[PDB]
Amino acid sequence: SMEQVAMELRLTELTRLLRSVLDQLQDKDPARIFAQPVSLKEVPDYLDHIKHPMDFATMRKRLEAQGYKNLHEFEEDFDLIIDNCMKYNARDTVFYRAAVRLRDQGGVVLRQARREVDSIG
Repeated sequence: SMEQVAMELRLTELTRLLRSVLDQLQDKDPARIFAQPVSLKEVPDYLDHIKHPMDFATMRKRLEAQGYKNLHEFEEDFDLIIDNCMKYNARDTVFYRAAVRLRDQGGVVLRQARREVDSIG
């Protein structure tokens, strides 16, 4: 149906916007602390601590399968990256401080992305 096609064009346009949001978010992580999943080989207890691991590469895989239906979903995943790190790591660590900085800087990007998703529909 043409209705299905038009919904598909909307998903694709969201996907394009979310890809640019994602690159912008990731540039706020120049150390690449959140680039890849936490290794179970190197933190074998990780899943006893964190129930829903997230990282930028896993978000990117989801994105390219057009697996985000709206911005809320994408923000949930971004928030998990931050929130996992701030629980697993202590305040005085490079990991925790990198999360704080990503959150603060990413907040600006998301503030305007929410306007762009509303605005362009």
